[PDB]
Amino acid sequence: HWGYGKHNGPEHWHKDFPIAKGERQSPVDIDTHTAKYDPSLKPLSVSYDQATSLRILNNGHSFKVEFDDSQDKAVLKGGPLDGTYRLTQFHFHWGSLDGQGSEHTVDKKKYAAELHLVHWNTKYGDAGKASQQPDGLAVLGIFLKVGSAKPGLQKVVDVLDSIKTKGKSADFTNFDPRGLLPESLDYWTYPGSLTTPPLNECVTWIVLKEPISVSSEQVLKFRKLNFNGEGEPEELMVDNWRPAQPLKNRQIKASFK
Ligand SMILES: NS(=O)(=O)c1c(F)c(F)cc(F)c1NC1CCCCCCC1
Ligand SMILES: [Zn+2]
Repeated sequence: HWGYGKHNGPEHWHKDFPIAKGERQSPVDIDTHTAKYDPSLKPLSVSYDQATSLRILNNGHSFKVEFDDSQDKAVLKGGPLDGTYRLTQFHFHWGSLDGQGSEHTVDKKKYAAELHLVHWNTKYGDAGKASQQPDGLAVLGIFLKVGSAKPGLQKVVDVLDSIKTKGKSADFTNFDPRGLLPESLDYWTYPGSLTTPPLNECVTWIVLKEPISVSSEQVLKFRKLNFNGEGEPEELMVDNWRPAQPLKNRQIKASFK
């Protein structure tokens, strides 16, 4: 099936998902100097105080933390967004070395990892339905650079040994996603897509300017995960990122300057 390898990775996806060569594909290189400040962007509101994490799982492509999105908790609103978007999961993409791993790039810079907090437009009632619509999802993307540790990430890192292989999961309650946010909410925004199959062009990307710092020990724990299931041939879960795609006719806006 699809994956991140030589024979099934990003260059191959368009065969099963022709939208791979579409007009709004993600990620992209963000040129910080041609990003257009947009005064009509409203203040960005990240309201995570009532977030309810449920479970963490290894799906064979990454790991994800699932939230209870059945109520009006953990919402993103404002910025470029119309209406209210509810948090449903977060996940990461990372590299086999610190010099790569992010999907978005900033003036060509690759970060060691990228965090995606995935929200769905409450007009659509759930995340699956939302993903079929052009305005269906908003993804808050945060870069991870290697340096000092992120204490708020440690709960995640410390359970990863329990979900090493595809199809493992564990209960994962009371994880506070506020602990993964940098100080600044300055951001870039552009219209795009899922970065994995089916590559739907349903995402309003919101990419924060300020990375978070994580430690080498934290990122090393990501790299001990496996794409395979237990009892199958070992393949380390590393380099699960799609490279930058053409911007085409789109404009990237900035919330600042
Ligand atoms: N990359 S993304 O663009 O934020 C994203 C979404 F917005 C989403 F709605 C659903 C998605 F599957 C993804 N990508 C995967 C990426 C990693 C392997 C599997 C874990 C789930 C997330
Ligand atoms: Zn992602």
